[PDB]
Formats: sequence, structure tokens, C-alpha cells
Amino acid sequence: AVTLHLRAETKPLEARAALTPTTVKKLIAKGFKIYVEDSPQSTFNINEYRQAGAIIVPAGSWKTAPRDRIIIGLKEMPETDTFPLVHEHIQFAHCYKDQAGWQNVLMRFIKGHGTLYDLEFLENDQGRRVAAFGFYAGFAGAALGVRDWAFKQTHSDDEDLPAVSPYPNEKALVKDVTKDYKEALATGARKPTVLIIGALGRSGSGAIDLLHKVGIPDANILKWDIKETSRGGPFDEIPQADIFINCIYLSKPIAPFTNMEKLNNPNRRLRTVVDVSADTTNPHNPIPIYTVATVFNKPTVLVPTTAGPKLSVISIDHLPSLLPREASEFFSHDLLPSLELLPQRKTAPVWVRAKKLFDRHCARVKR
Ligand SMILES: NC(=O)C1=CN([C@@H]2O[C@H](COP(=O)(O)OP(=O)(O)OC[C@H]3O[C@@H](n4cnc5c(N)ncnc54)[C@H](O)[C@@H]3O)[C@@H](O)[C@H]2O)C=CC1
Ligand SMILES: N[C@@H](CCCCN[C@@H](CCC(=O)O)C(=O)O)C(=O)O
Repeated sequence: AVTLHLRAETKPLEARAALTPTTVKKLIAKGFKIYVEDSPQSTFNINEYRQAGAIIVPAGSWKTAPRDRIIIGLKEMPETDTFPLVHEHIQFAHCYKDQAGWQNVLMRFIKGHGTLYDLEFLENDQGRRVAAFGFYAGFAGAALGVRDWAFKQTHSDDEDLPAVSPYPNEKALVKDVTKDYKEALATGARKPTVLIIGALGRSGSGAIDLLHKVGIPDANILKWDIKETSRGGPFDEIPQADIFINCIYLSKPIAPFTNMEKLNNPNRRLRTVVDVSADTTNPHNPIPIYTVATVFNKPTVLVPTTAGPKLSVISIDHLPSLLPREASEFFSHDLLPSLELLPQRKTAPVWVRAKKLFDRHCARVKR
């Protein structure tokens, strides 16, 4: 049989779960044994998992679980966990693109003889991702960006966009954003132009979807992707946009989309940068204008400019947790076919590809 163990998330404010109660109920009917840690931050009630058939165990009991259990979780391990990782782990580890500290992430697996099957690199035969939160991120990102832009029209510069909390549904999020937005227009603010780079992807789509729902007109949205950026940055259309939303998948080293020089300019219209891609700790980050990773409880950081109006960056790295329950159901449904193959993970290509990718990255690590 396969035994799975759903780890309680420890990333602050992370409310999503990698397996939902439905997903657990379906896996049990397929013969899996499933443990679920009682999580204080999860949007799901522990009783939904009880009724699904999960064995309920305490938060962080994965650490002492039998070595045959596959530990599944969404987000990073705490930096302060330094002991060897001995299980097979399914999670997002963000350590295959030379993010700051990537060697330390992998070294725990190397010392424990564990295996990382990274959620981002689970792909079908045709090179496409099997499960992805991108749409919910571009959506949530675009919502906070429009909210920030609107705030800057109706509030003192002294003030920053206040803490956000997760929403019970998209309708309620769109209602908040639409209020702030109409309120700013009512006072004479010009309808914003929004520049989206990576517009054709998952998060680009979610961001266009939000902008439509809130009532920004198609003409006001510049939808850029690889065509439009082949000339290479930095670009002039960024400082002249009202809102810039970065939705690229950064894979190759590229010329930065803008810089401090271009932004220090009295005639800059740009008020809000939504860095959805959020390759903040990447050495090739094509948005080197900030260094802070913002969080729901403090969602914007000031980009200190020497000319032009107050500009802020949003760089929350788990935007989909603004809408935790449906984001989780969406992702787990799309993940399920792969998880059903875990009994055969030694031969199933989706799993094997991911194991071989892990071994090649571990080979790059200094010993
Ligand atoms: N902040 C958060 O909570 C989240 C962040 N993300 C991040 O978003 C990034 C993209 O995710 P997805 O939308 O699923 O990827 P995706 O692969 O669906 O779309 C990426 C788009 O960027 C375009 N692109 C790539 N390089 C470009 C360039 N140099 N110039 C212009 N366009 C370029 C591609 O053609 C593609 O259409 C990921 O790296 C992911 O880590 C995703 C989910 C949540
Ligand atoms: N682009 C960065 C990471 C951005 C943060 C991603 N967090 C997302 C991932 C979801 C997905 O890709 O499906 C999240 O939803 O927690 C990197 O490559 O290191």
C-alpha cells in the first residue's frame, strides 16, 4: 500500500492544504493509508478530514513518523529545521533555480538520504505541469495591486495598504476591490493602465480575469509575453503604466524589465508593482527594485524613489492563500491523477522524471 502523511503548514499565514478532505477520501478508496496532522492554520476543519477517513495526528509528527511514509506538504520547511530529511517528500521547495539558500535546502535531503519530489516539476508526458496555483496567484495579485493603486488615490502618503486576511470566496474579494476602485475613480483619478508581462500564462490569465471582473477595460490592459519582450529590457512602458504585474516564468537569464534609474523620474505614472512571479531571491530577478518579500499582514513595500509619486511593491510568495479553500480544491483535483500513481512511483514517468531531476540538482551541491 502507499502511506501518505499530510504535514501541517508552518509558513506564516499559509491556509491552504496539499490534500483536501475530498482528495483524502478518494485516495483511501484507492487503498492508501492517509495520516493528517491537526493543523492550526489550515482553512479546512480537522473534522472534514476525520469524516474523510484520515488518521488524525499532531502537528509536526511527520518528523518522527516511520521512514516509509511519504510526507506531503505545500510550503517550505522552516529555515530553523536543520536535521536530515530521510523520508520521501512531496512539496514546493523552490531550490532548483539558484534561489538564495538552495544548497541548504538540498543538503538536508542529501544527509538524510531522503527524496524531494517537487510539486512545481511534476509534469505530463508533453512537458506540461500537472497541477499549478498560478491562476489564483495572478487573480489575488491583481486584486491587491488594484487595491494599492486605489489607496494611493484616497489616502495620505503616510499610510500603507493595511493587512489583508483570506477571503471565503472570490465574490467577496472582487467586492472589496471594486469598492476601493470605484471610490478612487469617483474622486477624479484617471482609469489606470495595467501592464501585464507573462500575460499568456496561468497567473497572467488570473490577473486579466480579475481586472475584467473589477471593470478595468481591455484597452487599459497591455498584455505582454515573449513576443513583446524579445527586444530586451529595461522597458519604458513600465514607468508609464499605472500598475505593473510580473507574471513571467523566469527560466533563462534575461535583461531586467526596469531599474532604479528609469524609476527616479518626475513624470513616472507607475504606482504599484505586483511581482507575482516573485523571483525575489533569484540572482537574475528582472525586478531588482526591492528586496523585501511582503506578507499578507504587511502587503506592500515602498520602493524608495528620488523623483515621481509614491511607488510600492507587492511580493507575497503565496498569493493563492488569499482564497485558500478553492485554491486547494483546484490544485488537489489536478494533482490526484499523479498521486494515484505513487504505488508505481519507481517506474511512473511523472514521479521518475522528478526523482532524476532531484538527483541532478543534488549533484551540483558542494559537499
Ligand atoms: N506569488 C505567488 O503566490 C505565486 C507565484 N507564482 C509564480 O509565477 C511564475 C509563473 O507561473 P505560471 O503563471 O504558472 O507560469 P506559466 O508558465 O503559465 O506562464 C508564464 C508566462 O511567462 C511568459 N514568459 C516567460 N519568460 C518571459 C519573458 N522573459 N518575457 C515575457 N514573457 C515571458 C511565458 O510565455 C508564459 O506565458 C512561476 O515561476 C511561479 O513560481 C505562481 C503561483 C503563485
Ligand atoms: N518564482 C519563485 C517562487 C514564487 C512563489 C511560489 N509560491 C506558489 C507556488 C504555486 C505553483 O507554482 O503552482 C504557491 O502557491 O505557494 C521561484 O521559482 O522560486
